[PDB]
Amino acid sequence: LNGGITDMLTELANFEKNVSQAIHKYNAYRKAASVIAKYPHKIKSGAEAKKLPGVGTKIAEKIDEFLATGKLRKLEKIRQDDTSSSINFLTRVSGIGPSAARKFVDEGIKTLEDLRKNEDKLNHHQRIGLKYFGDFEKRIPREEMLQMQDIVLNEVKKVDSEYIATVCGSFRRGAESSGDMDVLLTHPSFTSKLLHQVVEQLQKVHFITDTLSKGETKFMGVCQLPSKEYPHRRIDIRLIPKDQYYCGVLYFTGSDIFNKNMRAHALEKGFTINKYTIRPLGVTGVAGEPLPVDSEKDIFDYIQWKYREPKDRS
DNA sequence: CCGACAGCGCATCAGC
DNA sequence: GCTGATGCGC
DNA sequence: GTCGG
Ligand SMILES: [Cl-]
Ligand code: NA
Ligand code: NA
Repeated sequence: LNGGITDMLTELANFEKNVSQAIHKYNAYRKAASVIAKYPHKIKSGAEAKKLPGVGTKIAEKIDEFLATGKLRKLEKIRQDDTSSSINFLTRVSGIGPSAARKFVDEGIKTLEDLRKNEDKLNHHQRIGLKYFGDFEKRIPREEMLQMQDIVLNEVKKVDSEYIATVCGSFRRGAESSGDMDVLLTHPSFTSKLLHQVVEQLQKVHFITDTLSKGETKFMGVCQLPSKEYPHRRIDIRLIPKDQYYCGVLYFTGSDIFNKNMRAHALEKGFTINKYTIRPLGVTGVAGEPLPVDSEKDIFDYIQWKYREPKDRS
């Protein structure tokens, strides 16, 4: 219906984020692109789109130019600009943000090949990002996600049967494909080397292949199913305290729209929902001590809601 | 008119 | 050497 | 860039 418009807005969004370094303009374009994508009519004018929440004067004007000419002069110029397009492209490498991309392009390093012959200028993360550039941009079919879950749940329980691990994100919502694997981890001995032992076992059975970052609570790395040959995949593992675990599962399961609606409804019922804890608000707005949570349902019961299945959380 | 627009873990830099 | 800021991803 | 106090 409006794919030409949403691609335009998405392309504008990236350039604001990657080149202009205007993160708020980036989100504004994405928000507009998103609301337009859910609009069930073929937009005929900018004024029509202006009615939608997140679409203001400037975007309405851009849509008018797009509907009348089939293009955007501003975009056409940006696409042909060597500096801007190179900066924009380099940010696709995990570990290279707008700042690093700008530095590289300043030094004549503009392509994937330029990065390869300039390894000395790349940090550890960026080298991993360069190494698996293609693989990281691939989606992960649910069948592989299931096999990945099998390995993670098996090895985690092997380290200690008292661990609790949940694969969250879109996979838990029942998506047929995922961008990465997000694992939440907890243990009864952890409340408000547990993570290391789990990471160590997973790289012992050669599931985890690389490490982007690793601390006491958060691991970010690369993994691969055993074998053609499966592409390397992004995997994160978070160690969360037991009393904050199910607030974490709720949050990291999503979706974003669902979390917003649930947080808003929580306010009207007199509660505030964090990624960590759920707390009651006093008459003056003073938040009290965190409420005891032992499951996802408890959060819904606190704010008088029927437990929503992850499958229905859009 | 003009401030909010999420916030945090980890890696690594800038200053001392 | 340490502390705080910055970049990055999410 | 858009919304809203
Ligand atoms: Cl809190
Ligand atoms: Na609007
Ligand atoms: Na990047």
